[PDB]
Amino acid sequence: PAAAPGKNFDLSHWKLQLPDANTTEISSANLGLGYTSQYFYTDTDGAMTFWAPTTGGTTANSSYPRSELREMLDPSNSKVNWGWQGTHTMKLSGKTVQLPSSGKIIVAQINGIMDDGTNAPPLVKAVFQDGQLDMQVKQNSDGTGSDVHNYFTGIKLGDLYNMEIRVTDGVAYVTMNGDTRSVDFVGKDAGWKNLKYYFKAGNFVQDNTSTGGSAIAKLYSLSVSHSNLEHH
Ligand SMILES: O=C(O)C1=CC(O)[C@H](O)[C@H](O[C@H]2[C@H](O)[C@H](O)[C@H](O[C@H]3[C@H](O)[C@H](O)[C@H](O[C@H]4[C@H](O)[C@H](O)[C@H](O)O[C@H]4C(=O)O)O[C@@H]3C(=O)O)O[C@H]2C(=O)O)O1
Repeated sequence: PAAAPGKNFDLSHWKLQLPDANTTEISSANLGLGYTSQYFYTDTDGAMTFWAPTTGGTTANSSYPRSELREMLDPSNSKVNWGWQGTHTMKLSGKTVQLPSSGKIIVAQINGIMDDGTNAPPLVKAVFQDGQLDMQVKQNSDGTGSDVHNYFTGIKLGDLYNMEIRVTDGVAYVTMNGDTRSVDFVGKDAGWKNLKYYFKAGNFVQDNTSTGGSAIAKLYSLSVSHSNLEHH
């Protein structure tokens, strides 16, 4: 059989959040020891693959189920996260294979979090629909209001995509297939300076209906880097 995703990808700085009844989380170490299930597996094309049904368990402050990685700077402490200053970059390649009845899933994020671990709004959501990825960047740190939309069209269900999400000094740069857009979020709302952040990647299903079906998203490559000095 294929190597489990964490015995292939280096997942030593991710934990996995699942859509089972209990919304089980799989630790970095357990991922590295080969955790795999119906929700999380290496497919025949080598992809780390995330499956979640619309009927799945959901986290405390979301109505939607996920099979999704959550960045862990410290694999044993989810309260260790990064800030608006410096350069913080996630790069991935992936594809969305199957959608729920709503036709929408979220395949990558930056989630906000308070210093003490308390939940906060997402800053960036990569929303996939058949034919369109919308890289949404939240305007208000307090979670009110709406998002700035960044549309990348022509990306079909089953198409391989290359993505980057980068924060440098409170500006978000969102890229699909070499097309980069930028949103100055700290410039818009200084309150973002008060929040911390972490990356997410996987399958956050924007459908919780009993008859909604399920979704599958895939990752072929994945990297996160944090730096205090970037070179030309
Ligand atoms: O624009 C929006 O606000 C956005 C659009 C959506 O369609 C969707 O509702 C989205 O959801 C956000 C929101 O912030 C929501 O509260 C939730 O946050 C999660 C978060 O991603 C993460 O999983 C967090 O994990 C916590 C939690 O205590 C878990 O039980 C576990 O122990 O891990 C913790 C940790 O690692 O910090 O849970 C949050 C939660 O639901 O409490 O999802 C957001 C998102 O995924 O974008 O809002």
